[PDB]
Amino acid sequence: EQYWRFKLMTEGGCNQNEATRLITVLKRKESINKLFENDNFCNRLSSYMAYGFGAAEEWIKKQQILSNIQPLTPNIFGAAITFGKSPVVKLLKQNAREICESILMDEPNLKQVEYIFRLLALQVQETYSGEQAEKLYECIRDKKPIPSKFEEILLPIVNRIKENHTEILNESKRNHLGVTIQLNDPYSFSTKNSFCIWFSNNPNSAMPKKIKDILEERAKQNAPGVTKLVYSRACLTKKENTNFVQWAKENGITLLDFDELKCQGEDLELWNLAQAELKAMREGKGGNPAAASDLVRWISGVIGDVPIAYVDADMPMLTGNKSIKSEEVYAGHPVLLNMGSALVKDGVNLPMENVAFNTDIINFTGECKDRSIAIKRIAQSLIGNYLHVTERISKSGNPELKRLGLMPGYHQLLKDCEENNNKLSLPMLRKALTQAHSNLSSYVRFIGVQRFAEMVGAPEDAPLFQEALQQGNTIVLTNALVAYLVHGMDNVSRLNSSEKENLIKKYLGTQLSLLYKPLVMEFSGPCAVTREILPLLPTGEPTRYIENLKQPDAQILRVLQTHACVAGKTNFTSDNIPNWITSSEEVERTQSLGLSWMPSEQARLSK
Ligand SMILES: O=c1ccn([C@@H]2O[C@H](COP(=O)(O)OP(=O)(O)O[C@H]3O[C@H](CO)[C@@H](O)[C@H](O)[C@H]3O)[C@@H](O)[C@H]2O)c(=O)[nH]1
Repeated sequence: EQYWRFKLMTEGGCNQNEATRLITVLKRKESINKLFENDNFCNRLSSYMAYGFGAAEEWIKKQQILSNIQPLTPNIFGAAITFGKSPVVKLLKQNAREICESILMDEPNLKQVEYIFRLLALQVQETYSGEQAEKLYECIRDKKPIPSKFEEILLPIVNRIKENHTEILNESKRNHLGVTIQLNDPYSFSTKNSFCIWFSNNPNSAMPKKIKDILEERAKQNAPGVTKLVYSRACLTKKENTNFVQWAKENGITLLDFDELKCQGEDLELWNLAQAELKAMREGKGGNPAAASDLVRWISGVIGDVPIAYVDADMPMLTGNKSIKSEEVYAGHPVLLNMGSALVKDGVNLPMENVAFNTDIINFTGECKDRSIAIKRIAQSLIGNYLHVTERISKSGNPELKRLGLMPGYHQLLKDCEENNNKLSLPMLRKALTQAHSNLSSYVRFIGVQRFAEMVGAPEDAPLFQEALQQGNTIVLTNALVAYLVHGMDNVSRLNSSEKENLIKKYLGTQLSLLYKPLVMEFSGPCAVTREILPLLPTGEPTRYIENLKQPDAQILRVLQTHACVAGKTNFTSDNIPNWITSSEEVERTQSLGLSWMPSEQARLSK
């Protein structure tokens, strides 16, 4: 969402408050971003904007479907893109072309020129301030010649843009998890050693047969390499543990009962947190076995000392002719996460590159000081999130956690804890939310009636729902919600109790899932790991995919792609995140999909 406001303020006639303002109302119809990839909403939105914000917000209201817009019938940047016959527009453009030729491997293409041109324009608009900048904006919009010494203010700017795309990132820009990403790939890895984790929520069945069949194949295919499986004795019955222990012995699987591990330092903090989840899972008090696996992943005694890849228990592999024959590979970092990128079109510019991180495959090198640094860096992040639950939720950039902070049920929960001198733990939060969503009244009481009003499509009935809530008029809540579900309340007068009740159970389950997911993933999972990696990213200008850079290792995304991820370093094949530089439409794998640790699928994993 970073890039939205820029466009609005640079092409859509917004300013600060209406630029934000728009988005706060532009999303009430997620995914603003289709609109922005064409500039046709922004052209129209600027025409309306010219007659005030109300004129624009009224047009988005009465509009049938957005992105369905077709033309009708001191903004130095933006003025620079409107009408480049102006002498200075022409001079930056030529420089862009020169820049491209000294930075690329082939004949620069339109979008590649547009990218470097807008880079010049925004830089020149940042180098100018005051009246002379007002002058320049007037000069470009009255198309007269380049002022004296404009080509000397422009040289340091051009040399910076050029240097940024030709000089290899220095080691300060390649610090990943406290370890420099080195371009000579000194760290060695195994394509055969692997471990996975499985904590069963069913004491009579240690692991599903389908997953068991997968590890049998993994252990068979990975020749004499280790195929380790981490589990918990305390989650099984004696009978089932003995069954499990023999199945692994019979299939060349190295079992590791993490309950017997004696740990020090962060290892012990992760171990205790993990046992706490499992104990809460066992006691039906909000624990999650995937959260357990997220933390156990990073325990040094669990990983082991020889190079080894973590993989999700159900991960498949390219065994066959087109696998990797060599047992050893190399990369530039001790801990390799799974990575990829999605390309977002940006009209006449180059598409933005959005990197994705995942922990479904983590390739570890052998024991060494560096791998220990990067591991400790992750374990500390995850342990911190568990120690400061409310603080992380409060600061979270996740949409569902922001809304959780505004919920009155959440505030009540906190009040209980602080008044009861208890700290809000993750399992407690998860448990509370689950109970809250077990019925519509508790649900509506937890989220504000305001919240319930906007979601159900009638913000003005918020006071009404409050009264129906206060006096047990739970009929209006049912119909208000069902009415928003099945379009209109004429149709809800054709449902009886049974069919209406089943509709509200589905809805409530879906709402609970939206919060649950991030209450595992943002604390111990891949989103929590992602948050620890983001500082390594620029934060200034977006990352565009440059295709023929003479020195590709000047862009941080190309350094990760080549030197610090598992791509091309394992036989395991994951589709949980896109491959590198995957097209936006190609990421439509998402259309053809509840995971095994979400409350529904975990409900059934035992029952
Ligand atoms: O009953 C269970 C269910 C899950 N798991 C663990 O959770 C992992 C992921 O299960 P999966 O069903 O594949 O869910 P995903 O959504 O694919 O999981 C993502 O989200 C999880 C929680 O953040 C992470 O731990 C995973 O690595 C990440 O791939 C498994 O491999 C196990 O290690 C258990 O241990 N017991």
